[PDB]
Amino acid sequence: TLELLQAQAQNCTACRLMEGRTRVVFGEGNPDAKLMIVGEGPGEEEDKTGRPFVGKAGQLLNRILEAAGIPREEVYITNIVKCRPPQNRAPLPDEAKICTDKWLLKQIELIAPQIIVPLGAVAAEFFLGEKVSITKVRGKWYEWHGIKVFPMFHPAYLLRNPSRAPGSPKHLTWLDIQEVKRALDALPPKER
Ligand SMILES: O=c1cc[nH]c(=O)[nH]1
Ligand SMILES: O=c1cc[nH]c(=O)[nH]1
Ligand code: SF4
Repeated sequence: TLELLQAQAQNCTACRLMEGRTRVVFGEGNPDAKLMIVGEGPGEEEDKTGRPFVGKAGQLLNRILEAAGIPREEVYITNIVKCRPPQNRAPLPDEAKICTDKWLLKQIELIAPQIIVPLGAVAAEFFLGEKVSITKVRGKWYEWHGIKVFPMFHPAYLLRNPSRAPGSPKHLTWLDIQEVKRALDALPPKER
């Protein structure tokens, strides 16, 4: 079950990221979510609480979801890696592979989402099967194992580049989340 998997993950020592962590950040939300959001890795506040997207970038994500009319409790949120990399660096290829093989793939199998929104280039690369430019792939529909994939900018990028001008990261993200909401509402019932 997802709950057993979550419990087991708390004791994971599969990669070097276990060395500097405080708490494993497995993921949270609706276990039967139609929409799954996947970020890069935990930040400082996530590492302290064991919860994903609760720091500054997470608060922005909450604003984005609320504005789109998507209740956070109804979606499932996690990341490519479950442990905070040193000084918020991106996870290395071996860390991402080990963590996704051990946890993420099983989470996706159990939750069975119909739409996956990878936030940032690292998460986007995992689902698109190759290294990609987040600015070029964001806001477009792809597919991974029969699941719809819609890459979007990482909220941290929006905080680092907070311009309100037309075509800015924030503006494009608003357009993107509205598209996610539209697609979510048009989804057929899950195959059970
Ligand atoms: O949960 C989180 C928090 C910050 N950054 C991420 O990629 N994920
Ligand atoms: O980028 C965005 C989109 C929606 N709402 C926000 O606060 N920021
Ligand atoms: S990042 Fe993933 S694989 Fe590495 S120790 Fe944490 S839970 Fe295990």
